[PDB]
Amino acid sequence: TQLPAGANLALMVQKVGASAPAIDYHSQQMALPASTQKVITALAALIQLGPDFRFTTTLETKGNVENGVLKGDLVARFGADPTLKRQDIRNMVATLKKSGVNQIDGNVLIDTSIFASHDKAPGWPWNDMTQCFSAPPAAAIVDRNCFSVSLYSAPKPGDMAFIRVASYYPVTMFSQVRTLPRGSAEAQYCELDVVPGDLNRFTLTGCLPQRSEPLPLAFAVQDGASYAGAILKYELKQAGITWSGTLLRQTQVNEPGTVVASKQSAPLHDLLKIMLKKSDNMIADTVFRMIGHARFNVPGTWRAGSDAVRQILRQQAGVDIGNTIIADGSGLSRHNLIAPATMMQVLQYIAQHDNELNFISMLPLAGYDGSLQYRAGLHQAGVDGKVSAKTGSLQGVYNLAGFITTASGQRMAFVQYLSGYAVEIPLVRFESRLYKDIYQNN
Ligand SMILES: *C(=O)[C@@H](NC(=O)COc1ccccc1)[C@@H]1N[C@@H](C(=O)O)C(C)(C)S1
Repeated sequence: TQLPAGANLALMVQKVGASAPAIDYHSQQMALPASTQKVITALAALIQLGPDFRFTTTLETKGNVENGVLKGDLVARFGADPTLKRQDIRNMVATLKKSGVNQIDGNVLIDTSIFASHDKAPGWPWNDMTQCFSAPPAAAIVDRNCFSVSLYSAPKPGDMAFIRVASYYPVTMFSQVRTLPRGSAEAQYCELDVVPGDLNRFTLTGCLPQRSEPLPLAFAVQDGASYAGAILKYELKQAGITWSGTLLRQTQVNEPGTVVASKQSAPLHDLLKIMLKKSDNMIADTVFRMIGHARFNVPGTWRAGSDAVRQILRQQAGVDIGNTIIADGSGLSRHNLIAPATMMQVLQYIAQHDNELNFISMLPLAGYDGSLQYRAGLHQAGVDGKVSAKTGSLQGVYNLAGFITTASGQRMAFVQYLSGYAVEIPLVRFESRLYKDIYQNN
């Protein structure tokens, strides 16, 4: 340990297929897994949904089309596809038009019944909810439910800073930001804040020091259904389709209408690969609630996802996670809690079934891709191209979970759970020593 005063390490290193570990340091102690949770999410997803699962979104008609008039409702059934884009909506609407519908004598329903309850997992800090990495992974996603904004200081200090936003983003921005004389010391404790409101309103408050250039800001959409509905409304109007009713949310499970247009995501194995390479929280969390929906045939919720993942691990993978707490798929939640010894059983299962799962090729390869392209510790250990592992990074948490091929060619699984990390290169020195050790001595 080259580690800062008071950091907490739980570490286990074990040959693939071996029954005893080579390194065992507090391996039974529960810890915050952060994004290494995604290893569990990917395995349960492959087992439950399979590599060829695709998310799907449809436009459905309920009623007869007479003389180009739908006598009934248009239903836009969202399916938690994390990769759905504005263009996909525009294309599905183009297809609707081409099918013969010019007018809807009825309502436009934004159907999110695939999921229920909150779009935010237990244990997610409230303060990060407006940041894109923590965007609520709702059933209705368009362009990752993230949008950007430019904040301009006013030429006269004391005047309102002003917001520029692209006109297509259906959000409502208000500025209550005071522009400060670019020296004086309201600047020290006057915060610049974002305050979300209902229906995708955002108010910027506080102070902004004079700047020559505008401040770029990216925010998370809080109400995906409303956002997706406004985009749909816009695309309908552009395509010349009129309607007499209003846009309504449909949350209760219901029989599908006639599918007039659809979009399916890339295959799940492809999505899980992005997820593990890049640590994509939104893919992990839409997958997570999908798992529960598919296993129990109920609208997907965080609790059903948690129950399902535990059941899948125990029953299909032979891993009893015991008192482990699984709160989400991404590892964002501070309620996730698992011991290296438990994550080790998952890793051993994966290595044993890797020819079936094609799992290890999806993990970041040190020195090549994803989160490990340049991890100084690993590069300096001389283990580039020898480590395939998932990172887990949160405020003062630096985890790694995966596989290393050692100097003798032995594959070893490892779990490094390092937290309570706080500062007044210790990591880099720690990692370069440890992985050089593991590689060289095994
Ligand atoms: C998994 O650990 C995820 N981490 C987060 O969502 C939040 O990450 C941080 C928050 C505060 C301070 C430091 C990190 C995913 N892994 C991250 C990573 O850096 O790879 C991420 C930001 C891409 S999200």
